[PDB]
Amino acid sequence: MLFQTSYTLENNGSVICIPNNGQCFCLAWLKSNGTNAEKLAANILQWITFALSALCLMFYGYCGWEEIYVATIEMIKFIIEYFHEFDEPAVIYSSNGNKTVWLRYAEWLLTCPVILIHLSNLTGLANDYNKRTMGLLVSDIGTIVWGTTAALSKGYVRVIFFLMGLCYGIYTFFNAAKVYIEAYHTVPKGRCRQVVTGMAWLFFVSWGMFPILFILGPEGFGVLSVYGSTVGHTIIDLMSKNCWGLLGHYLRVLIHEHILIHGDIRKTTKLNTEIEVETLVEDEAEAGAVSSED
Amino acid sequence: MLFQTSYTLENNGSVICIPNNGQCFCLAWLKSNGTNAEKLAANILQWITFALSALCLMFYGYCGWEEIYVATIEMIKFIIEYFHEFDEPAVIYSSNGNKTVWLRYAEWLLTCPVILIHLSNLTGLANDYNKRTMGLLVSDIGTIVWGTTAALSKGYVRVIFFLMGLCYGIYTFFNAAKVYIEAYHTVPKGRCRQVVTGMAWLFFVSWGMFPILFILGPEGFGVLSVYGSTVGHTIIDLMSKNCWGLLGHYLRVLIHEHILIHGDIRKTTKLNTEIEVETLVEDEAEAGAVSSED
Ligand SMILES: CCCCCCCC/C=C/CCCCCCCC(=O)OC[C@H](O)CO
Ligand SMILES: CCCCCCCC/C=C/CCCCCCCC(=O)OC[C@H](O)CO
Ligand SMILES: *C/C=C(C)/C=C/C=C(C)/C=C/C1=C(C)CCCC1(C)C
Ligand SMILES: *C/C=C(C)/C=C/C=C(C)/C=C/C1=C(C)CCCC1(C)C
Repeated sequence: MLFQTSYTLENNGSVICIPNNGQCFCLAWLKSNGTNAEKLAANILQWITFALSALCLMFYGYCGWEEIYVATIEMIKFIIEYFHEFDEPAVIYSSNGNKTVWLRYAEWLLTCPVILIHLSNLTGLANDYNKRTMGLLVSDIGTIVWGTTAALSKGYVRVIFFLMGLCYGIYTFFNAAKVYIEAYHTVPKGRCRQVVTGMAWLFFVSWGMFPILFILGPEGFGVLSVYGSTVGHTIIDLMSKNCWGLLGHYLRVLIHEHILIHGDIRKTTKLNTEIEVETLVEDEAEAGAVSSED
Repeated sequence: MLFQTSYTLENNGSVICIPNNGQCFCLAWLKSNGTNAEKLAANILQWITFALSALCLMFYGYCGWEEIYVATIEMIKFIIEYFHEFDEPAVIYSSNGNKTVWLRYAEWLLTCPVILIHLSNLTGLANDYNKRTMGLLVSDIGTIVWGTTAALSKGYVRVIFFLMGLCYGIYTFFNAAKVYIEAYHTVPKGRCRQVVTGMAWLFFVSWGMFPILFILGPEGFGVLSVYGSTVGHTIIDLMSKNCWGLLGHYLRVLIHEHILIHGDIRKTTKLNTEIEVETLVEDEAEAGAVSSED
């Protein structure tokens, strides 16, 4: 540690004395991060993630910028974890006694908006983004900022900022859901609709797990230890980023093959909220005005 | 303060003893935030900003969501400053001795992307955003994340993260410049082109001042004190947000009046990098294919 770890209790445990060496001191910081079993598990999941993220980068290496940016950051993340995981400021040890994993929240700020940009162009064919895309990004940034602030805070201050994060988060989840519904009815009828369905399940489950891990972790009720929280977070990271990004590359190849073999043939379908989506079709026998009541 | 402020030096200044009351302690945290003159100046500029931001909200209150979101956050910001400016986590007092103004960086994360979204639709007429818009947002988020990490860090770690912020920042500034060039040649020939020119000056000067205030502040070489840094930051905040947002509302009204009186009549002008922009014109005697060599 690069904070003070050696001290003496004096006067029946009522006074703590430390070397006057300029280092900060706090008992709360010295609480254990967890068991050796938790530590072993965390280093394994990290290695798996560093390696798999590096494989994904090379694999994608065989437009497309979103999968690479996230996979690059994940890799960079491990080297910092690997060398300085518990060094400030990968973990912030603050005057109120909290341990805040800035690396995680910073990583979310780097990667989550890019995932949402990817989500807004699942097929990869669009060159533009609507107004709703922008709201998705702004709501998600706020979620992380409130969540980070909550983690840095204590008591009632933590609770309030968490709840604003929850309000921002619901708005994010709701609009993400809207995007996936449009995407499902946009992509061709076969395999493309299977992949999109898989991504929705992956997305809502993995992203939905995050507020739960927060509540359980040191940032909340301290059920999970620091290592415990790391293991959980790396799991849902693999889901939310690596696996989801894999599917996204796969989905985009499938969309590309469809347009190469069949061309870009569109049919307008309307979904009655009442939304309209231009579905990709396979042959020119369809170019009509189809609908679908929900 | 809610950290330890009372201590005794023992053994010829080599041992510090504190009450064992659970509070964290560090000498670095107790350095003064600055002179009383600096404090007075900071409270004045904050009040000016709280009031003026509230005026802007009501004033805009007489599409348009970007001016309100930023002005709302600025207002909320002051109430937190007003009650808990130097309470954790508005300022983070970390184990490495740094004081990091999380409120500022968090505020930047909330407001700067929205300013850039505004910038990407200065006229307010567009319903879509290109790929380049998305890069603008992603580069800017990275800047803040690296800058925040640099502020939280020390020594060579601070320097590296600052430089990545600088690389991200240049990419942001460059693309912002691209947007303003397109915007200038898009808006009508008269007053609209004056306002856009004003915004470019405001934008690059106020945003450009931020890395400079960083280098001078406690986050860098400690030339400026904490209060000193606050005063500077509130000034360029008024420029980057309040004044710029004012012009943006004004610019959008002017664009709206043009389309109401004259309708939406466009002419394609091409700018030889070679870029094409559809300029708004006043009468149907222009609908041609004009160009302009740079
Ligand atoms: C994400 C979109 C779908 C929403 C589903 C969300 C997942 C579960 C959240 C649940 C209830 C909120 C719980 C609020 C309590 C949190 C307060 C806290 O963290 O505890 C602080 C306290 O000071 C320490 O003792
Ligand atoms: C923003 C786009 C246009 C670019 C214009 C930028 C404005 C000026 C930046 C300049 C040089 C960079 C200076 C790099 C030195 C910073 C390192 C530092 O902060 O000092 C840490 C040290 O450890 C404490 O003693
Ligand atoms: C790669 C990392 C990802 C996809 C992280 C996602 C994180 C979230 C969806 C976090 C959500 C939260 C809330 C819904 C409420 C406030 C607490 C948070 C930040 C954990
Ligand atoms: C309302 C707040 C605004 C507009 C803040 C803008 C901040 C910046 C443009 C900061 C830029 C930085 C760099 C260019 C390099 C790294 C250090 C920063 C974060 C100060």
